[PDB]
Amino acid sequence: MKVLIVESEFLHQDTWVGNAVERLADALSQQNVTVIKSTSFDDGFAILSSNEAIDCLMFSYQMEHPDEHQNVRQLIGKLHERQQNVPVFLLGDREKALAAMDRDLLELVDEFAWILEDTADFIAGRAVAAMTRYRQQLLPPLFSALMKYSDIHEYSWAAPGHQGGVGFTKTPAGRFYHDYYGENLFRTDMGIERTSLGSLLDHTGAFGESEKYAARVFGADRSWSVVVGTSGSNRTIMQACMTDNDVVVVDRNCHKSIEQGLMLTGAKPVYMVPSRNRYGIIGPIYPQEMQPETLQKKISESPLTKDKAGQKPSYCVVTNCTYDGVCYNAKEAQDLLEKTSDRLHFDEAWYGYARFNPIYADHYAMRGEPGDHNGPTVFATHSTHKLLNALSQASYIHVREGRGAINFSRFNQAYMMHATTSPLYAICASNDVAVSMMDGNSGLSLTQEVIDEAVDFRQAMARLYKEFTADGSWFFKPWNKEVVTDPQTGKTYDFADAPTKLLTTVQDCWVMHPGESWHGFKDIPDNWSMLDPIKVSILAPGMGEDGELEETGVPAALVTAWLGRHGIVPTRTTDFQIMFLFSMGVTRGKWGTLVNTLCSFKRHYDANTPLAQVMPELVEQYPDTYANMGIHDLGDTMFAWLKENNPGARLNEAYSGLPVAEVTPREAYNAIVDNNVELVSIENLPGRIAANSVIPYPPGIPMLLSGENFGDKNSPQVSYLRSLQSWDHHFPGFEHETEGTEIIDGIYHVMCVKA
Amino acid sequence: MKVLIVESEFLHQDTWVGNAVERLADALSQQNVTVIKSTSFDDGFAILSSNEAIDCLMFSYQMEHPDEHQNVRQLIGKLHERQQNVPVFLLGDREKALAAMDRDLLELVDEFAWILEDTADFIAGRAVAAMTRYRQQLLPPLFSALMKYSDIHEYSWAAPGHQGGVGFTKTPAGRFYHDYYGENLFRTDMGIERTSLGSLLDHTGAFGESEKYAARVFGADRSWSVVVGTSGSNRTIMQACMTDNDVVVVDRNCHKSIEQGLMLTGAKPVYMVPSRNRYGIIGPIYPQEMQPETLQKKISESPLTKDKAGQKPSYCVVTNCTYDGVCYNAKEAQDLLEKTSDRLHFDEAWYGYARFNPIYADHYAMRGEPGDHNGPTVFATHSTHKLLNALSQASYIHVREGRGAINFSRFNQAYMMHATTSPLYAICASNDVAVSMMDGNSGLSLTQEVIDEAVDFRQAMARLYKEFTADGSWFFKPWNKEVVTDPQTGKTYDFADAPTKLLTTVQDCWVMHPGESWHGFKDIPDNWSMLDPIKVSILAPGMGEDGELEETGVPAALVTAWLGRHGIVPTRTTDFQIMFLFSMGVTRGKWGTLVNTLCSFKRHYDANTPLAQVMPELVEQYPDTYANMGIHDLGDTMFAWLKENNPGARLNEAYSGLPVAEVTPREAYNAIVDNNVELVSIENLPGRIAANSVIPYPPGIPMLLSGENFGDKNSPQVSYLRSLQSWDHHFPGFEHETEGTEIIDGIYHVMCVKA
Amino acid sequence: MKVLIVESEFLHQDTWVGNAVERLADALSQQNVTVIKSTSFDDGFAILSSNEAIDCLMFSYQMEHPDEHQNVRQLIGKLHERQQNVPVFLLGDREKALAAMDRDLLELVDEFAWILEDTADFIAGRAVAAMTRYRQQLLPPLFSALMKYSDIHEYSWAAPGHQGGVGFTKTPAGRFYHDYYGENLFRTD
Amino acid sequence: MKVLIVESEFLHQDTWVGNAVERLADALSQQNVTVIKSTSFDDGFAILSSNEAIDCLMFSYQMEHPDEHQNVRQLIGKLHERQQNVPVFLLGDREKALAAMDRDLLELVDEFAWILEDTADFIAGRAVAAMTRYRQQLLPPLFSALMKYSDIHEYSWAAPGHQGGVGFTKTPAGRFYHDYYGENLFRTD
Ligand SMILES: *Cc1c(COP(=O)(O)O)cnc(C)c1O
Ligand SMILES: *Cc1c(COP(=O)(O)O)cnc(C)c1O
Repeated sequence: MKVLIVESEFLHQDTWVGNAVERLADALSQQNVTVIKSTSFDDGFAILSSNEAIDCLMFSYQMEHPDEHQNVRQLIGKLHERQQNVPVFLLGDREKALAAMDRDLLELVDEFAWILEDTADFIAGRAVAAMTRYRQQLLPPLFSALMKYSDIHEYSWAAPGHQGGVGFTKTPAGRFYHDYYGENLFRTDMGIERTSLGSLLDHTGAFGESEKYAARVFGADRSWSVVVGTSGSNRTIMQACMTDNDVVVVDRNCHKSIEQGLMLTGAKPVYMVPSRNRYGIIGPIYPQEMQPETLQKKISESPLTKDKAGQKPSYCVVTNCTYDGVCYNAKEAQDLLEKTSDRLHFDEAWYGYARFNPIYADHYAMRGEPGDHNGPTVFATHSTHKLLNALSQASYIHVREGRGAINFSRFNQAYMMHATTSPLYAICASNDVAVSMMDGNSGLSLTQEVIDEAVDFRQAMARLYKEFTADGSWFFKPWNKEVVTDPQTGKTYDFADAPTKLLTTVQDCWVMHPGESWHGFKDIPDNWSMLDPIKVSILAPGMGEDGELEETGVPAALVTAWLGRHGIVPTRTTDFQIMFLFSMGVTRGKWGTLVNTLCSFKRHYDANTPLAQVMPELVEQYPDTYANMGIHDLGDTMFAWLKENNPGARLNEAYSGLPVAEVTPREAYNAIVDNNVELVSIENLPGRIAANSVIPYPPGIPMLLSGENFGDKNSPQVSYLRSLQSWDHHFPGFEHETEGTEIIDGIYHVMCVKA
Repeated sequence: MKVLIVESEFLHQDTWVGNAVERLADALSQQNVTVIKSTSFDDGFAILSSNEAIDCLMFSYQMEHPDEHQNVRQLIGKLHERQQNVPVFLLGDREKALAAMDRDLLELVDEFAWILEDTADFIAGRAVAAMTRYRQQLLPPLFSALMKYSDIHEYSWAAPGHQGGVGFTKTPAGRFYHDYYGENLFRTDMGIERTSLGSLLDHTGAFGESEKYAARVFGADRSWSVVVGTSGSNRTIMQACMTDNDVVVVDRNCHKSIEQGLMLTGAKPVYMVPSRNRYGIIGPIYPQEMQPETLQKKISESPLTKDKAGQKPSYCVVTNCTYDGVCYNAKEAQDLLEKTSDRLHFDEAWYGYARFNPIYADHYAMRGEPGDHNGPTVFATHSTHKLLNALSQASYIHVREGRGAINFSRFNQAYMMHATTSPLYAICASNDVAVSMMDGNSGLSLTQEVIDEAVDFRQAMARLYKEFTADGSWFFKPWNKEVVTDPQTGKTYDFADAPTKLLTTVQDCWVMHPGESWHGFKDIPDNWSMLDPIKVSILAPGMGEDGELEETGVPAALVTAWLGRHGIVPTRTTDFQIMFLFSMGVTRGKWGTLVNTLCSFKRHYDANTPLAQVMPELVEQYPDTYANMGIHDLGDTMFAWLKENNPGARLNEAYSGLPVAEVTPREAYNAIVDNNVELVSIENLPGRIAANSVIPYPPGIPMLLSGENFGDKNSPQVSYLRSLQSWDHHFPGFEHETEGTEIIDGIYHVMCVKA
Repeated sequence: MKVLIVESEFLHQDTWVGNAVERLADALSQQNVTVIKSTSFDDGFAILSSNEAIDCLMFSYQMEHPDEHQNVRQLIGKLHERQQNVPVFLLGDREKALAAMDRDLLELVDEFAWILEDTADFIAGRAVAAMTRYRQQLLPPLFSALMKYSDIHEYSWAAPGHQGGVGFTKTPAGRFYHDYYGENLFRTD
Repeated sequence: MKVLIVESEFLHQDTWVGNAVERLADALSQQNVTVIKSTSFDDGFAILSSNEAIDCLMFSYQMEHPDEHQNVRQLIGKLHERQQNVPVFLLGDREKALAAMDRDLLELVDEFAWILEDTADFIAGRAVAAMTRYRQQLLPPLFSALMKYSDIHEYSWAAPGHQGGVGFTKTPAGRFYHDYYGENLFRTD
């Protein structure tokens, strides 16, 4: 038990107050309470801004000057952001406190202690009971149950065989490994223990309680806890939603696990094509692609769906937000899509936090409270380890029940289908805690901080870009709205000059309006998508606002390599874009290290520092290519290549018309099983059918899926692979990653169904 | 760093040796080495029989008396059981040690230190160097890489969002959680870090190195580390092996994950029927059920496979060992089954340790050294968390490549289909450590200890049974051979009287020989199956050797409940059988607690203690049923029920002939997706196609799989459910579990396909 | 939690036995268990004839001499006169103990620890478990229930007015009175 | 690892700044970092004029008075004369530091810590990480490699015969000589 005691600076002159507080702190030590003593409200505010966990706040209070009243409000306000239920003791004057007694006081203060008129032991006893009560309600229901149960549980005569870790201790390596992870991970790793705890696969007991909690917090009718990631989540939903008799509508921006659902169900796919901009960033699917008549036509025209014309699609999937933080107006999206399908699945894997900050209002599935069952059935999936706080593999299926709803009995057969009979309860616990953190005041507080940090980073870089540009020198710039408007005044600000409170709280600062050139999504309708403040792309010069390469530029590839030599690995990297991921796990000011490294890159680029000094692992690993070359020399050679080969346009061509779907993904998968596939060299790809998906980076969405034909000898899909290969060949050490290829002696191969 | 120094008691009279060793110990302390000082070989033996991890052993050695020579061999032999590579320093006499110089001496001793002729610092220095060498080779490849890499890794700008656990610390619940688990779990929870570690899904870098190590240790051509249990391992293998064009042969004793594979692939199944015994325990599939013409016939006559007569099945699976510890002679099983199928899948989920003890020789898939590809392709699956040492969800697919082998490019598409793109590296790390523990001497030592403990518990029980029997009183008895043979003599023993070294090392003692009535598997051929010593079933009295209930009996359900009140949970409980799982995690002598609790049961049973005293929770909850009864009263009532209802006969009838397969399990699963299913009450079950599998406990194997008909009015399956249901109604608190049922107001229901 | 460990004098010549028991006593102390060490059966007898309440008896046992077999019977018999359900640990030799295995041995011994073949921590953990189970069953049902309920009970807005003794503390006489009788009297009232 | 922390005399009135810096000091100690605490720029200037090697400099900064701006330029300029790549942490005010953000600020400051809004452990971890990176680039190529290699090196079976100095210790005169010059001279031979 930790108590924070703030002595008000407005009473230091009344020394007897200090004496009385010391007597109380003494009484608290005697009962084994850890006592933190603060001598000003400001010291207290700062302690409460740290991650210091306390069980009780006590404070003294003169109650005369207006500045103190405010200090009190601020203090208890700060406490209650992330420590919402902590009990507050006023160590006050009876007369003054009772004169001031009203709803506002009681909102602030939970317990009253007349410091100059009571016994220290009495107050301390009351403080211990309050702290006990607080601690008893602190932990979420699954984590709490697992913990309690493991204190009584007999680890013998059942699996797991290690028996709360004892197995590992039996060899030195096992023992070292055991002590490195500590016992509690092993103690809470118990097998199915029902009447005690319940079952994950049955959704009973404390596992059930945890799922109900999750639903209340995330605004779903029902939530399913998953230990196989959003991979297992997506496989589950799709198993439950479609058979090989069904037509389905699939976002071309879909995860591998969406394709896996196709392969596992045998369903008949039609694809919604997303936009893109000059940076190779994938934008939203436009409203036009979601119109019921657009969908009807795709179905009628497609070789996979023709013979099922006019059949109602059983499932529809959209990825929201995208990898680069394009967030759809899901409320608008639902309206169009539900005119086609009764089952809507928004794959929100990177986006579980959205509900808990007003800035995302309307741009996610679980808006407001659930309960209105008139409308379609909606699934949202979260990888809670992505941008909530949880262990890898932790995941949720969130469900709003509507038309075409699927009851527990039916859906749980799909759940079990993709589950394990022996789940690791450490994962489930982290999933339970993930929810706790978003519950009440803290959900807002945690999300606001990520937004705040990302914005400070964004403004800093806008400011620096502006500064450098006035000296006729180049710099990186953030990818976000350039000119912003305060909606109360009518006042306009460039991004750098904007009040940060406007940027961090007003949605309109992020909305992609038509006519704004920054987003680069040509003819996007208004009020359709926004940019997530926390997905911060940074743009190296080289791409012009018209969508053509400039006379000079700085290739991100070289910047990403420089960054890496400092541990820093951006999540994504195009030709000029570099995306940095801000989360609830980031600490304040940490972005300052990004700036420092981008500045040091700039200083070396301009000095043209020999690669032997700045990138020695590159130079000694490829002596011939990079000897006698500086960093600017390499930027230059890399930019020449971009100019000569126009990969951006190659890209766009490869993504404009979908390749012809010859067979379904399942059918194409089955070719593998039938040993009826072979590795085809790049130059032989035209006319061959992909045995697996092909996902180039960039744009990091599928170019082909399994079962699609590469096309004729004029194939843009094959030619885009040609350019990636060429870049790889010309700049060793800077190779692209393409999912679904095999490189043989530097030559690209894809697995294809036999002739 | 830890040194054990054993001062030979044959030199205590030479007090200068003591002085010289103490000068060494001091010098070691100055180099920050922890020194454990032992003053006899016996003390040293004891220390080395604990889980104490030492980095160096040093000992003095008079080298005159045969007893000391023996003590030395015993000491070093003991060290090297579980601490095989620990350096051994002889603190010796130069002249005597060098006169003794031969290969036997150099096998015992790594380093020679002339303790009365050297400087203590020089010896300390060489000891520190040796200990460093030992510690640098100690850890398996992946755990080591993860550990090293987390020390330098940048947790920012990368998912997972918590960044080495930092995110959790920001709310008080989340901090409690973080600190309960400790930071290292979170610090090794990194996302794909490609050039540093490699990838699980790509099988590269440290991950691939770990799999090659696992394959070497486990005798495979190749291993696949899995983070989704054997559930996921199984789905992978089947996904790789079959389409809806294939016939497949399936052990009717199959895990839910096998059915899942059938439902995911759409393949056409035919079943091999396992034997069974008077106790309700499932036995092995007899060789006749695996004969080429037997299977060819099964196919010919099956509704699901009729029109695919004379197709080679593309896969065949057998569960080995069974839940209760029945192990197949996999050598002979393979010989038969390879005549039908080129792919053999042995599901060894409960059986990962078998290769590392001679007692199991020939009764597991990965026998001797891999290399010969003139044979079938064989898969073995291990749930490494089950009876190896590993966190839940950790699993391996071990493969021997033969005819019909699936290469890497093909198999890995099946791998990913069932994977997650975000694996918890904690799980992987424990899978790497499970391998380490089984590598070399320690594999033998660990598995031998489990066998030794289980045999001690068995022998104690056999003795007690014999003693109580001789006294005209009843007792529990172990389910194992009655009479045993020393094959080196021909001498004969009661299990109870047999030398334990015979029972713990000689396989013939566990073999189920034709005619032997202990096992109960009528007309089983010789050299076909054995019992695993470590799966200990205890048998309560009541079932006669002729397979008919006796005149009295103690129902096991009563015993299981009494064990609950002491926090002992058997993994399996039938009518008269109680199974206790022994593993590498159990500590020595722990079985004694089982004997104490079973004894106290007997004591209360014979005294007919009021249920109010000994089962108060039960009396509290159903006061009307268990009012004014003793424990013996209730056992009598339960036994009367068994006599009247004869559940064993119903079990046997329900398992004699397979239910008719109307549709494949996939086709049936699809009926759920179409909303074409309903909850059907017990009496309306005849005529109905089951939409999910039904697994009653006992015998704990599917009575029906998805798509099978319950049968006509006479249906034995339905009558079996009836008596399960009847038991429950008669004995509230002792309810059976049945997977795939729903119980509504006490009436069993099963989801079936609509008529 | 309190353990009495009795080292058989029939084994003082085997110094490694005392070494292994020392590591066990150390491991128990690390778990906040009070350890009483006794170096002979007679000493153990005398301790057990005092009003000394213990939660576990551990003893070593050569199992060779009839005089020792008798000492063991006498020691555990004494334990169980007034401390009937105190769990008993044989810190034993595996082979000799398992050879002697029968109903008489089991009335003497609840738990087996192969003192020369096991990790001290493992044995210590099993003793703590057994001692916890012992203490949970120790107290008769009303006293036990009063004790438990007082630890979670709200002494306010309820008679008696003294409220777990607080009322008495308000004058020096009442306060002297309160401290003299102690809080538990007032708290169970 | 040695950190110098300069507490600007311009903030001594804001006593809460001092409290927060103390929490950071203690967090740094707990990570076994040596903390030199300086309570004025002038004291800071002097320490940096001595031959004191530090792996990180942290300072507070009110950012109002022209005298302080100069103090900061002078302290950091001094640091970087002879300790050029020492990481500098500003223990600063977010609003003010970020209103002042520009190339000039970035030449002075490598790392930003909002001292009144952050956890002491998060800042200490970031400091340790920066000091680790500094030490790894600190030494020149050959002395670095010699130093590293001598640690893993087998002195035996080749020349010099002294084998990292052990030879010298075998007579009293040689051992005197050996301990006089210390072992590293011989180990790098
Ligand atoms: C990562 C991701 C998934 C898969 O989640 P895992 O938790 O990695 O299995 C599914 N959909 C999207 C959009 C993702 O980004
Ligand atoms: C438990 C088990 C499985 C499934 O393994 P999990 O690790 O629980 O996914 C598969 N087959 C058998 C025989 C099993 O016992």
